[PDB]
Amino acid sequence: SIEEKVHEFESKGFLEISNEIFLQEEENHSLLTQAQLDYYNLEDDECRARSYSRYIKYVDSPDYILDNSNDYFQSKGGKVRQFNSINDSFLCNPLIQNIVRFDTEFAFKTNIIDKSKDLIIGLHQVRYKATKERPSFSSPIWLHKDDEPVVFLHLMNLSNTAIGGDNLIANSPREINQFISLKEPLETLVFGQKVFHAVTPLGTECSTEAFRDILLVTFSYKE
Amino acid sequence: GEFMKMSGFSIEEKVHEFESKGFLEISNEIFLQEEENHSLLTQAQLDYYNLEDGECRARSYSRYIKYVDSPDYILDNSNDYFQQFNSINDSFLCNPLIQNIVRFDTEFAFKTNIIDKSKDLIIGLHQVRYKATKERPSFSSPIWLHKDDEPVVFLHLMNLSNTAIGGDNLIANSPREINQFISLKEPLETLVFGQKVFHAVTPLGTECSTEAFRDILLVTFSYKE
Amino acid sequence: EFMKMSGFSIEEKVHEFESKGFLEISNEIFLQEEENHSLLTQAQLDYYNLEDDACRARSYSRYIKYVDSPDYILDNSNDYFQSKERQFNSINDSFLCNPLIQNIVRFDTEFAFKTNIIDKSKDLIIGLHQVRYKATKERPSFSSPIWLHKDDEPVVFLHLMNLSNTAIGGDNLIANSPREINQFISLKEPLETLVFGQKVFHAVTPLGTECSTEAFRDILLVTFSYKE
Amino acid sequence: FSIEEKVHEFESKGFLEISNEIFLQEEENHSLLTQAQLDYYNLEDECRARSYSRYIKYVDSPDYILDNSQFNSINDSFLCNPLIQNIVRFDTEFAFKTNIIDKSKDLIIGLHQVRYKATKERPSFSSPIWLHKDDEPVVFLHLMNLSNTAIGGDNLIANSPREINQFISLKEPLETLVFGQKVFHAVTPLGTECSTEAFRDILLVTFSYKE
Ligand SMILES: [Fe+3]
Ligand SMILES: [Fe+3]
Ligand SMILES: [Fe+3]
Ligand SMILES: [Fe+3]
Ligand SMILES: [Hg+2]
Ligand SMILES: [Hg+2]
Ligand SMILES: [Hg+2]
Ligand SMILES: [Hg+2]
Ligand SMILES: [Hg+2]
Ligand SMILES: [Hg+2]
Ligand SMILES: [Hg+2]
Repeated sequence: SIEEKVHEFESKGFLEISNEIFLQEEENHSLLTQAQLDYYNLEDDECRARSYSRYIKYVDSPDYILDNSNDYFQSKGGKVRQFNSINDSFLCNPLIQNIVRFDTEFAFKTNIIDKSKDLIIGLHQVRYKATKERPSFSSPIWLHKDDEPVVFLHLMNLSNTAIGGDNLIANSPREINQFISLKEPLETLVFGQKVFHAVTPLGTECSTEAFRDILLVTFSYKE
Repeated sequence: GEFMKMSGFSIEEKVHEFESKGFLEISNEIFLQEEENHSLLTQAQLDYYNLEDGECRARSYSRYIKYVDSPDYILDNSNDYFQQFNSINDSFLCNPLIQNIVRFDTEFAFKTNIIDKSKDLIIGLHQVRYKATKERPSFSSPIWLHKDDEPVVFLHLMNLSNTAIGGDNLIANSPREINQFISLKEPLETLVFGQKVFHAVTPLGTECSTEAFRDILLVTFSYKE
Repeated sequence: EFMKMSGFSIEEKVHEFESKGFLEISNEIFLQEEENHSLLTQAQLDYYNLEDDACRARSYSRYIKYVDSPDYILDNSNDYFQSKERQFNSINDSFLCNPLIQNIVRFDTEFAFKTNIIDKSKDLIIGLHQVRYKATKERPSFSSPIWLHKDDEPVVFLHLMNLSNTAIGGDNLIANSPREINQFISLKEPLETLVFGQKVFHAVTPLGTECSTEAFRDILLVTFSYKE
Repeated sequence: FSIEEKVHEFESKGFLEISNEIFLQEEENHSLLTQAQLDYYNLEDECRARSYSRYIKYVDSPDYILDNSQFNSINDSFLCNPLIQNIVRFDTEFAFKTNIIDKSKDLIIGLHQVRYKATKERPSFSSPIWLHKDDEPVVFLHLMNLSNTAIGGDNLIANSPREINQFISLKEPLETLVFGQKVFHAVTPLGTECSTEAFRDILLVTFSYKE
């Protein structure tokens, strides 16, 4: 069903993917737990804590090469604003490796990404921290497009005290066309640049800290 | 000073916090002290199924004028307002709970430095029913952070479907930051806005196959001219 | 045109219900027309007309299906006898003729008749129970019996009609025996449906609210039992 | 604080709801709660997984001591946790201030670390399943963690087994419920409508007599 799903993404600019596809084997539930626990190890860089690492997919190679460099710049002392690398235990997790393969194989079946070019596969580990006096928000705060032509948003975990963090789709900034709320681990939303998207701020009306753990898998060309 | 015993009206205490912050959350406890307010609330809620309405929301508008002379509320026969919607039904405006909410809002407004008790005031009432569907989210106008034209605005939640998601309120000192996140969930929970801060309400959605609602009542205070 | 039959077969669904004793049904089968959304709103608003009991409010009406007649007639009598528990208000005519309600009843009847549980050689009572559970912070809403049980009728359809956002609880439990809970079902959106047989026990968790206003759970029961 | 009228209310009602604000007065407590919340993934197994550890308070002894005289024992890291020691200290101070706990007999302060695991095909339920009174005259229920996918797990208070009088839903970490034997209570089964496993992580602090 990848053909009709890929075609749907190309026509709409976005696609909802349910988490059941990554939850077929019973062992995946324990692998998910291990991936989820790594988000308590992310070090703080205010509203959110994140880690970044990237793979290189050379044109004819079936393999993924973890770049020793993790510099991120954005289309836009302390100029580079470099981030910590993703823990090895997270990248070696077979569930994480299987997710990126799905993301990579799906990306290659779009007309957006060509298989005759060197691709950078970006992995963004983000933990949004929300507090009663300090809600979490992104930059940009409203509707926007990501630098990378294809982006996968995978929910990893969501505190029961969290409010917000809903995803918006807009063909243009004058009106919202779709409202998607990720609730279960591994629910997935794929973004293209044909539409703007946004994430609603994360809040809590509780005395404890609310969190929203997400994994971004982006696809862009090298140099 | 600390707190009050039993009845904790503390309107002056509330006003000081409102002017100091630019916004204020008010509990529904003050509007639900009489046992018939629960049945009057039900009648007010049922009126939102009569709002008629681009299918994002259904609206009705009416306004009162409070002259400096006496402390009365005069139902204006114009109802003209540019961002012409239907007037609010007579059964809704004569509902004693709606009148008591309006009265509570007016005396709160007059105790601010913003509202001149020596100017003729327009008390606007906006009855809004946001409608949301799985293929159609509902959003406000303006869509994002903004300030309203009226110096003091009361937002009263009237009803919220259990299938509704979103519709959370944001408070921002500037358009680059979110400083406070308030999600009204119980009927008659109130938010008062000043112009010292920006606000917004996130879009309303549903992951369910049925239609979701968010029913609000806005009470605005502005000078006639 | 040439179209495909989707969802699941009613004979297949009946087989699962018979082996399991219970069956969860999605609201999609009752929401195939856009007018159904309008009919749902009218049905939902009727629950604000139910009178208070003398932990909840309810109305009852029933149809009779005689074995030797294709017709279904609205009984003028509405006496409901429940051992260890007189009169009940009848369901408003506008609710019973609401095309969405009629379609639910006809779906339930067609499902009940295709089970081996219902003996087609007896006169049937098709009972309709319109129930609004009301919960407040000082008085949660509980039923009688309060825990696991079997209903008097061999086949019962539970249709969720409405649930206030301030309500907590009201979850459905399935137990093969009173010693263990086997399944947990939470009816969330309207027209979500759960069908019970007498092969298993069931219960509904109490309804509560931590809010200062009244919380509601609007239910429709369609039961199938023998006239005599 | 008010540790006087609250004990009277608990003695009169048979149960009492305590907010988590008293356990989260410092910002260091938030980090300790996370450490205690992370220890529930180490619990070994089924409807639920649990660990048990207890302290002995001798009448002549001036303080309670960890007993080292059946499930696994609670990890030392969880017991070394100052926030966990503060909760137990608060529980003991409250329990001792009641007229239900006899100060002439040796007291057992029991700690039950329980993780309720619920899947779409297997709900999680307590034993006993329905209204009951616990063996111990005073029991403290502390919520430690609750998955966002979880449904149920609501607490019921009943004067008799035929009625529900109070309905309490613990939702945020360290919210607390105290049970006496003057009323019945129960916890509704734990379920999920989601494809993932849902958890309800709890800490019980019970006071019972040695003999
Ligand atoms: Fe983005
Ligand atoms: Fe506004
Ligand atoms: Fe029943
Ligand atoms: Fe117990
Ligand atoms: Hg920020
Ligand atoms: Hg690795
Ligand atoms: Hg809270
Ligand atoms: Hg719209
Ligand atoms: Hg839903
Ligand atoms: Hg509430
Ligand atoms: Hg779910």
